[PDB]
Amino acid sequence: LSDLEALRKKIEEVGMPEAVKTKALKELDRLERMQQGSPEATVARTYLDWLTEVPWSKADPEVLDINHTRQVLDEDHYGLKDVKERILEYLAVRQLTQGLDVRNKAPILVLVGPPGVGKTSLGRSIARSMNRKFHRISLGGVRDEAEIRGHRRTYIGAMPGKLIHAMKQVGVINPVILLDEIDKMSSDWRGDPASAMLEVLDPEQNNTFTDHYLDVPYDLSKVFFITTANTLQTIPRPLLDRMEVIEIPG
Repeated sequence: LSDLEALRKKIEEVGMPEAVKTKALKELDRLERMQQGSPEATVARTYLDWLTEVPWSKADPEVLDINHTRQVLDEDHYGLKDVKERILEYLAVRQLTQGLDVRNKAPILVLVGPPGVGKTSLGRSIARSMNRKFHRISLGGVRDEAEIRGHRRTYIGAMPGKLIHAMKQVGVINPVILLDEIDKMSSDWRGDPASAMLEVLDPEQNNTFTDHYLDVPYDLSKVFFITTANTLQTIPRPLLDRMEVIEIPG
Protein backbone atom coordinates (compact mmCIF):
# COMPACT_ATOMS: atom_id res chain seq x y z
CA LEU A 1 0.00 0.00 0.00
CA SER A 2 -0.30 2.31 -1.92
CA ASP A 3 0.51 2.15 -5.67
CA LEU A 4 3.45 4.68 -5.47
CA GLU A 5 4.80 3.68 -2.10
CA ALA A 6 4.91 0.02 -3.19
CA LEU A 7 6.60 1.15 -6.43
CA ARG A 8 9.23 3.15 -4.46
CA LYS A 9 9.82 0.05 -2.37
CA LYS A 10 9.93 -2.15 -5.51
CA ILE A 11 12.74 -0.13 -7.01
CA GLU A 12 15.14 -0.96 -4.11
CA GLU A 13 14.28 -4.61 -3.77
CA VAL A 14 14.44 -6.07 -7.34
CA GLY A 15 18.22 -6.21 -7.95
CA MET A 16 18.05 -3.14 -10.21
CA PRO A 17 21.43 -1.70 -11.27
CA GLU A 18 22.50 1.49 -9.54
CA ALA A 19 22.26 3.78 -12.62
CA VAL A 20 18.91 2.33 -13.52
CA LYS A 21 17.59 2.85 -10.02
CA THR A 22 18.75 6.49 -10.16
CA LYS A 23 16.93 7.02 -13.42
CA ALA A 24 13.85 5.28 -12.01
CA LEU A 25 13.75 7.43 -8.83
CA LYS A 26 14.18 10.54 -10.87
CA GLU A 27 11.15 9.42 -12.93
CA LEU A 28 9.09 8.58 -9.84
CA ASP A 29 9.85 12.01 -8.39
CA ARG A 30 8.53 13.61 -11.63
CA LEU A 31 5.49 11.31 -11.78
CA GLU A 32 4.48 12.20 -8.22
CA ARG A 33 4.36 15.80 -9.48
CA MET A 34 1.90 15.24 -12.45
CA GLN A 35 -1.93 15.46 -12.71
CA GLN A 36 -3.16 11.99 -11.83
CA GLY A 37 -4.81 10.13 -14.71
CA SER A 38 -3.38 12.63 -17.25
CA PRO A 39 -1.77 11.10 -20.43
CA GLU A 40 1.68 12.13 -19.18
CA ALA A 41 1.17 10.38 -15.84
CA THR A 42 -0.21 7.27 -17.57
CA VAL A 43 2.94 7.16 -19.80
CA ALA A 44 5.25 7.67 -16.81
CA ARG A 45 3.57 5.03 -14.62
CA THR A 46 3.67 2.51 -17.46
CA TYR A 47 7.43 3.11 -17.90
CA LEU A 48 8.10 2.51 -14.19
CA ASP A 49 6.09 -0.70 -14.27
CA TRP A 50 8.30 -1.93 -17.08
CA LEU A 51 11.50 -1.06 -15.19
CA THR A 52 10.36 -2.65 -12.02
CA GLU A 53 8.74 -5.78 -13.52
CA VAL A 54 11.48 -6.90 -15.91
CA PRO A 55 13.80 -9.29 -14.06
CA TRP A 56 17.13 -7.89 -12.86
CA SER A 57 18.66 -10.65 -10.74
CA LYS A 58 15.94 -13.22 -10.01
CA ALA A 59 17.19 -16.44 -11.61
CA ASP A 60 15.78 -19.99 -11.52
CA PRO A 61 18.25 -22.51 -10.02
CA GLU A 62 20.95 -23.64 -12.48
CA VAL A 63 20.46 -27.41 -13.14
CA LEU A 64 22.28 -28.64 -16.26
CA ASP A 65 23.04 -32.31 -16.20
CA ILE A 66 23.48 -33.99 -19.66
CA ASN A 67 22.54 -37.55 -18.39
CA HIS A 68 19.17 -36.18 -17.22
CA THR A 69 18.82 -34.34 -20.50
CA ARG A 70 19.35 -37.58 -22.28
CA GLN A 71 16.54 -39.28 -20.44
CA VAL A 72 14.16 -36.27 -21.11
CA LEU A 73 14.92 -36.24 -24.78
CA ASP A 74 14.14 -39.95 -24.97
CA GLU A 75 10.74 -39.49 -23.32
CA ASP A 76 9.80 -36.66 -25.68
CA HIS A 77 11.08 -37.87 -29.07
CA TYR A 78 11.23 -41.30 -30.57
CA GLY A 79 14.60 -42.25 -32.21
CA LEU A 80 16.73 -39.33 -33.53
CA LYS A 81 19.73 -40.57 -31.72
CA ASP A 82 22.11 -38.56 -34.03
CA VAL A 83 20.33 -35.26 -33.41
CA LYS A 84 20.10 -36.00 -29.70
CA GLU A 85 23.81 -36.76 -29.52
CA ARG A 86 24.68 -33.38 -31.19
CA ILE A 87 22.38 -31.59 -28.71
CA LEU A 88 24.00 -33.23 -25.73
CA GLU A 89 27.47 -32.39 -27.10
CA TYR A 90 26.44 -28.74 -27.55
CA LEU A 91 25.05 -28.60 -24.01
CA ALA A 92 28.03 -30.39 -22.51
CA VAL A 93 30.38 -27.68 -23.76
CA ARG A 94 28.18 -25.08 -22.00
CA GLN A 95 27.85 -27.17 -18.83
CA LEU A 96 31.76 -26.77 -18.83
CA THR A 97 32.90 -23.70 -20.77
CA GLN A 98 34.81 -20.90 -18.99
CA GLY A 99 36.08 -17.53 -20.28
CA LEU A 100 35.42 -14.94 -23.07
CA ASP A 101 35.64 -17.94 -25.28
CA VAL A 102 32.03 -17.69 -24.18
CA ARG A 103 31.78 -14.37 -26.15
CA ASN A 104 33.51 -15.88 -29.16
CA LYS A 105 33.51 -19.59 -29.50
CA ALA A 106 29.89 -19.45 -28.45
CA PRO A 107 28.24 -19.67 -31.72
CA ILE A 108 24.45 -19.27 -31.85
CA LEU A 109 22.55 -22.58 -32.01
CA VAL A 110 20.35 -23.19 -35.06
CA LEU A 111 18.14 -26.20 -35.55
CA VAL A 112 17.48 -26.72 -39.25
CA GLY A 113 14.94 -28.91 -40.96
CA PRO A 114 11.61 -28.93 -42.75
CA PRO A 115 8.19 -28.60 -41.07
CA GLY A 116 6.89 -31.13 -38.57
CA VAL A 117 10.34 -32.63 -37.78
CA GLY A 118 9.72 -31.22 -34.21
CA LYS A 119 12.20 -28.31 -33.87
CA THR A 120 10.20 -26.23 -31.39
CA SER A 121 9.44 -29.35 -29.32
CA LEU A 122 13.22 -30.19 -29.13
CA GLY A 123 13.72 -26.69 -27.62
CA ARG A 124 11.03 -27.33 -25.08
CA SER A 125 12.57 -30.67 -24.11
CA ILE A 126 15.96 -29.01 -23.60
CA ALA A 127 14.44 -26.34 -21.45
CA ARG A 128 12.41 -28.75 -19.38
CA SER A 129 15.49 -30.90 -18.70
CA MET A 130 17.36 -27.89 -17.22
CA ASN A 131 14.36 -26.70 -15.26
CA ARG A 132 14.28 -23.37 -17.05
CA LYS A 133 11.32 -21.37 -18.33
CA PHE A 134 10.64 -21.63 -22.08
CA HIS A 135 9.30 -18.88 -24.32
CA ARG A 136 9.01 -18.89 -28.09
CA ILE A 137 9.21 -15.73 -30.25
CA SER A 138 8.15 -16.10 -33.84
CA LEU A 139 10.29 -14.21 -36.42
CA GLY A 140 8.31 -15.34 -39.44
CA GLY A 141 7.45 -12.20 -41.42
CA VAL A 142 8.89 -9.83 -38.77
CA ARG A 143 9.70 -6.71 -40.74
CA ASP A 144 10.74 -3.98 -38.38
CA GLU A 145 13.54 -3.32 -35.93
CA ALA A 146 10.92 -1.97 -33.47
CA GLU A 147 9.38 -5.42 -33.03
CA ILE A 148 12.82 -6.52 -31.70
CA ARG A 149 13.80 -3.41 -29.78
CA GLY A 150 10.76 -1.19 -29.26
CA HIS A 151 10.18 2.51 -29.69
CA ARG A 152 11.20 5.48 -27.60
CA ARG A 153 8.46 6.22 -25.08
CA THR A 154 8.03 9.75 -26.42
CA TYR A 155 6.18 8.28 -29.52
CA ILE A 156 2.46 7.67 -29.23
CA GLY A 157 1.71 3.90 -28.70
CA ALA A 158 5.41 3.13 -27.92
CA MET A 159 6.24 -0.05 -25.98
CA PRO A 160 9.19 -2.40 -25.66
CA GLY A 161 10.03 -4.97 -28.26
CA LYS A 162 9.44 -8.67 -28.09
CA LEU A 163 12.57 -9.56 -26.15
CA ILE A 164 11.68 -7.34 -23.14
CA HIS A 165 8.01 -8.52 -23.27
CA ALA A 166 9.37 -12.06 -23.04
CA MET A 167 11.73 -11.35 -20.14
CA LYS A 168 8.86 -9.79 -18.26
CA GLN A 169 6.50 -12.77 -18.90
CA VAL A 170 9.16 -15.31 -17.92
CA GLY A 171 9.99 -13.31 -14.75
CA VAL A 172 13.58 -14.64 -14.48
CA ILE A 173 16.90 -13.63 -16.11
CA ASN A 174 17.77 -17.15 -17.31
CA PRO A 175 14.99 -18.53 -19.51
CA VAL A 176 15.48 -20.47 -22.65
CA ILE A 177 14.13 -18.40 -25.54
CA LEU A 178 13.45 -19.95 -28.91
CA LEU A 179 13.48 -17.65 -31.95
CA ASP A 180 11.45 -19.49 -34.53
CA GLU A 181 11.90 -19.10 -38.27
CA ILE A 182 14.97 -16.96 -38.40
CA ASP A 183 15.11 -17.85 -42.13
CA LYS A 184 11.69 -16.16 -42.83
CA MET A 185 12.26 -12.62 -41.61
CA SER A 186 10.91 -10.13 -44.16
CA SER A 187 13.32 -8.76 -46.82
CA ASP A 188 11.41 -5.42 -46.40
CA TRP A 189 13.15 -4.20 -43.22
CA ARG A 190 13.86 -0.43 -43.27
CA GLY A 191 16.89 -1.20 -41.08
CA ASP A 192 19.33 -4.10 -40.85
CA PRO A 193 17.90 -7.45 -39.69
CA ALA A 194 21.25 -9.10 -39.34
CA SER A 195 22.67 -6.42 -36.96
CA ALA A 196 19.41 -6.19 -35.07
CA MET A 197 19.36 -9.98 -34.41
CA LEU A 198 23.08 -9.99 -33.49
CA GLU A 199 22.35 -7.36 -30.78
CA VAL A 200 20.10 -9.98 -29.20
CA LEU A 201 21.96 -13.27 -29.97
CA ASP A 202 25.55 -12.47 -29.91
CA PRO A 203 27.10 -12.87 -26.44
CA GLU A 204 29.66 -10.18 -27.25
CA GLN A 205 26.81 -7.65 -27.44
CA ASN A 206 23.67 -8.90 -25.66
CA ASN A 207 24.94 -8.15 -22.11
CA THR A 208 24.11 -4.49 -22.80
CA PHE A 209 21.08 -4.94 -25.12
CA THR A 210 19.39 -1.56 -25.56
CA ASP A 211 15.59 -1.56 -25.98
CA HIS A 212 14.68 1.94 -27.18
CA TYR A 213 11.63 1.95 -24.86
CA LEU A 214 13.50 0.94 -21.73
CA ASP A 215 16.33 3.34 -22.74
CA VAL A 216 18.86 1.62 -20.40
CA PRO A 217 21.06 -1.38 -21.03
CA TYR A 218 19.59 -4.75 -20.20
CA ASP A 219 21.54 -8.03 -19.82
CA LEU A 220 20.29 -10.84 -22.15
CA SER A 221 23.54 -12.87 -21.59
CA LYS A 222 21.95 -15.34 -19.12
CA VAL A 223 19.30 -16.34 -21.63
CA PHE A 224 19.91 -19.57 -23.50
CA PHE A 225 18.80 -18.79 -27.05
CA ILE A 226 17.85 -21.38 -29.66
CA THR A 227 17.03 -20.44 -33.20
CA THR A 228 15.25 -22.48 -35.87
CA ALA A 229 14.97 -22.53 -39.64
CA ASN A 230 13.80 -24.72 -42.54
CA THR A 231 16.76 -23.70 -44.62
CA LEU A 232 20.05 -21.90 -44.21
CA GLN A 233 19.63 -20.23 -47.56
CA THR A 234 17.64 -17.29 -46.45
CA ILE A 235 19.48 -16.57 -43.21
CA PRO A 236 21.53 -13.33 -43.53
CA ARG A 237 25.18 -14.10 -43.74
CA PRO A 238 26.41 -12.23 -40.66
CA LEU A 239 24.13 -14.43 -38.57
CA LEU A 240 24.92 -17.54 -40.42
CA ASP A 241 28.60 -16.95 -39.93
CA ARG A 242 28.06 -17.15 -36.09
CA MET A 243 25.81 -20.19 -36.04
CA GLU A 244 26.42 -23.79 -35.01
CA VAL A 245 24.04 -25.89 -37.12
CA ILE A 246 22.20 -29.01 -36.00
CA GLU A 247 20.36 -30.54 -38.98
CA ILE A 248 17.00 -32.29 -38.34
CA PRO A 249 17.11 -35.11 -39.41
CA GLY A 250 19.67 -35.87 -38.24
